[PDB]
Amino acid sequence: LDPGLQPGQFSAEDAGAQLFAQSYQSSAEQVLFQSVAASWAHDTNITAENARRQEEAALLSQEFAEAWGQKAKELYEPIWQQFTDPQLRRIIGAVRTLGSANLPLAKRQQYNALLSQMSRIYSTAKVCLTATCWSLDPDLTNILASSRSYAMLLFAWEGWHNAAGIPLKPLYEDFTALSNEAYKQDGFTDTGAYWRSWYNSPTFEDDLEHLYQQLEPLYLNLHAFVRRALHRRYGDRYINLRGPIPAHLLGDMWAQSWENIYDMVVPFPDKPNLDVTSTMLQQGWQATHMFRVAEEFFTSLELSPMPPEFWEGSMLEKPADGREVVCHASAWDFYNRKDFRIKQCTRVTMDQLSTVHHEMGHIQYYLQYKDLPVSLRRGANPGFHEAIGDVLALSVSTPEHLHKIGLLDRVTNDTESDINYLLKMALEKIAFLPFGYLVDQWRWGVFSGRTPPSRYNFDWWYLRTKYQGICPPVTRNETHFDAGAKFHVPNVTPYIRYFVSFVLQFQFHEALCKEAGYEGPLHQCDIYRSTKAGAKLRKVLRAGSSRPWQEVLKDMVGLDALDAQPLLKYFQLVTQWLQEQNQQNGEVLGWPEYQWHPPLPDNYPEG
Ligand SMILES: *[C@@H]1O[C@H](CO[C@@H]2O[C@@H](C)[C@@H](O)[C@@H](O)[C@@H]2O)[C@@H](O[C@@H]2O[C@H](CO)[C@@H](O[C@@H]3O[C@H](CO)[C@@H](O)[C@H](O)[C@@H]3O)[C@H](O)[C@H]2NC(C)=O)[C@H](O)[C@H]1NC(C)=O
Ligand SMILES: *[C@@H]1O[C@H](CO)[C@@H](O[C@@H]2O[C@H](CO)[C@@H](O)[C@H](O)[C@H]2NC(C)=O)[C@H](O)[C@H]1NC(C)=O
Ligand SMILES: *[C@@H]1O[C@H](CO[C@@H]2O[C@@H](C)[C@@H](O)[C@@H](O)[C@@H]2O)[C@@H](O)[C@H](O)[C@H]1NC(C)=O
Ligand SMILES: [Cl-]
Ligand SMILES: [Zn+2]
Repeated sequence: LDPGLQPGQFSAEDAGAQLFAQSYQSSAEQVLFQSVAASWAHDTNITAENARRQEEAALLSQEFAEAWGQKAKELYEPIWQQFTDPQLRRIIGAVRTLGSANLPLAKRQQYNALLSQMSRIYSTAKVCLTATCWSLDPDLTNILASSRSYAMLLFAWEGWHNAAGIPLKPLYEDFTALSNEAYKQDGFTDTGAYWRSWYNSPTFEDDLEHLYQQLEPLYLNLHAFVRRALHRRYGDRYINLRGPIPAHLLGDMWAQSWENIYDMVVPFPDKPNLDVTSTMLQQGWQATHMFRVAEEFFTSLELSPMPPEFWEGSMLEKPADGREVVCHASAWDFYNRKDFRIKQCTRVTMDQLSTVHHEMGHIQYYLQYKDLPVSLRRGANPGFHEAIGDVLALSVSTPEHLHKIGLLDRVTNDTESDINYLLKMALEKIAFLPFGYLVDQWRWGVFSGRTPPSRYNFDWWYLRTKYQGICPPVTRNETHFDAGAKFHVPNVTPYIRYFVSFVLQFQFHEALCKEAGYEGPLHQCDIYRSTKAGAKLRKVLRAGSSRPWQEVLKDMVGLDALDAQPLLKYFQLVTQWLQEQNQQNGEVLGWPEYQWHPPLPDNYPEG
């Protein structure tokens, strides 16, 4: 480690800690910067040489983290939590958790290579037929969204899960062991315990479970209604009205968001078409327009535009020069207070317009907290960070807002139109809840050792069936590693943040709508051009992780905890309607034929 980046001496106390943090701050931006830059260079241009560079950057960050980490424990370990500066306790607390820097050098290098190899396998996996092969984004994504051929959907789903998952398994095993080894030396029972610790809530798992109990009935009713809609198309051979839904028929590779099957489930087809995808295509929207339209929503609230550096640096379309890139949409803080970028393989659809807003929310958080100490440039918790963009997208998706921006010609305010909208939103927001909840239940079990490698897939499918009421459309065994075919697993990104976000965003939406002086039904609120709403959101964004999330939440919404009531209020009309409709249709809620799997198509896969 360069002498300029090494820690000096400091008194064994608060006053020494404060100069220690400022000295860290000075060195850390360079170290954070070089790490992020090397990761950017790799993820926008996946090559062996860019991986080597990213690994060397990662070693340097570990060197840095070890030096500054061990210094913190030399001086403070027996006394550190009693500092009177709460921001400084947070800075120190982060600094003294070494993580992968606890590993001896040989194991660090092993750990870094595993992350690099897992990333490459996920983002370069292909399904081949012929010499021609399909990538996840856009080819397989488009098949899952637009094919209504059972066999074609099956080919794409099976191909992807087999291509990505199978080779990932042995690496994921080794990564899990090393990660646990690392975090155990910080005093955590396992890596999952460290990940949950970010919410600073001793009742976190019980609180999540209590939220899910309130939300599950909404999901079961949506599920049953959608299952009926699918049965009407695919027939009795491939849909069991008392069984789990085949996991490939819901519009999405992970069955995590169901908005692509909206045309099959829309209650009142004769009302205005609320999926504006076909209008975006007819009007010739491109990625550029989508990012500018999203930006202009943020500036309408008197939040910040995207700086020149964002526009010059960002990757907003998949490269047409054939390069391998990480297509999974992401938002980048380079930790130099100037460079902020999005990397998205943007496609021209309504849900991608929502995703643009999501990623731009991350960026806005970065812009607003850029002058805080680098350890406090985080969301109040990770769920806050995931919620910001989704909150704006809630306003954007309203038929009134879509009309304002030229995407929906007809205006209507009737009960049928409200049901259509709320159903469309339920396919996006309610359908996700079980998946948002289950992914880290799986991963927490892997980290704790409750789920060894011998049960990776068995336990994944247990949770997929238990929560989502889906089944794999072909047989799986423990050679398959279906968890690994979801980005966040091989890319080691925690998932419970998204469950938290999906509840939180309705709390935020309710609070901002009220601050805006809106007095109508919550699901028709649009905060566009509300400078008052913008000011309230800005307070949250400027806090970063400087204060406990419970206090930030309380200032924003009047409550110091996650609460499902705003979400339930938003959806109330369609919750009631789906319940009535399922009862009238004689549906079974749930999937009591839990063992059921669909048969193979007659000629699969030669067709
Ligand atoms: C779509 O239509 C709804 C329903 O409007 C109501 O019912 C219709 C059939 C007609 O009879 C309307 O005349 C009637 O308002 C609109 O929702 C309603 O919005 C109004 C105006 O913001 C709300 O009234 C306010 O209520 C608060 C107290 O909650 C008062 O302090 C205010 O002074 C004001 O009177 C009304 O509560 C609300 N009703 C419901 C059931 O939510 C909605 O605004 C409209 N949407 C659009 C986009 O036009
Ligand atoms: C993709 O990454 C490779 C490196 O792995 C880049 O190729 C290098 O380009 C730089 C100029 O920026 C030269 O100094 C090197 O001689 C090149 N190395 C090799 C091995 O060819 C390439 O420029 C990157 N592509 C893009 C579009 O940025
Ligand atoms: C796991 O499954 C692998 C391939 O899938 C199988 O092939 C299709 C045609 C059906 O037979 C389906 O039921 C199977 O899933 C096998 O190559 C492999 O032997 C199995 N793995 C182990 C460890 O036994
Ligand atoms: Cl998280
Ligand atoms: Zn995100």
